[PDB]
Amino acid sequence: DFLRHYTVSDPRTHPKGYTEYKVTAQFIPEDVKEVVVWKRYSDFRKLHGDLAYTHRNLFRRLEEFPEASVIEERRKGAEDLLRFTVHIPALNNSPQLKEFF
Amino acid sequence: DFLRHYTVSDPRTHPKGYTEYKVTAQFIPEDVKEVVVWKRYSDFRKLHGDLAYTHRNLFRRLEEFPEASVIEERRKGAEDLLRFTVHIPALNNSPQLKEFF
Repeated sequence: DFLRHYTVSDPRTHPKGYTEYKVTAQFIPEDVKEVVVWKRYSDFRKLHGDLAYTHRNLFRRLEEFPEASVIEERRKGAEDLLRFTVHIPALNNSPQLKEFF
Repeated sequence: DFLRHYTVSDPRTHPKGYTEYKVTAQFIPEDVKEVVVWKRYSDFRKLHGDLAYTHRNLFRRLEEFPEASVIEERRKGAEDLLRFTVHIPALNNSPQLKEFF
């Protein structure tokens, strides 16, 4: 099953216009099997939306007794988004995260 | 580890005054190892309080992207309280529940 790590880096400009981000999903001992894809911020928005709806899902019972440096911030944002899904079973085993890769 | 079931029954009046309830914790195949104790409604109130504080404990992060028949009702109430703790790891593995028996 390994352990999951994530790194979003290396922003490249596509000939069509939009910038692309390199997404690295590391499966780690100290030897790692890596899975690399390329995504744009729109896909990150979609994933964020799906996860955010998946997230904040709790409580169903009671108790009772009786200078285009914005791509850097986008990079770090997507990175935080991916890293936030590590220690939550609902997000880590989410089908949207698996279809994402 | 077995599977947990609970039955609160057989209300008896203690010579000192207070009524006592028979609490059966069943550890179940179809053959069950039983653990029986006797409790009063005060202990049930204490347990209920500890569990209720233990319960309703969620959310610590963000997301981001940019005719004294009242003893019957008391019996059923305590029974519901015990049965409610089965399918929750935080309540099932609670030390208050283990000290209770």
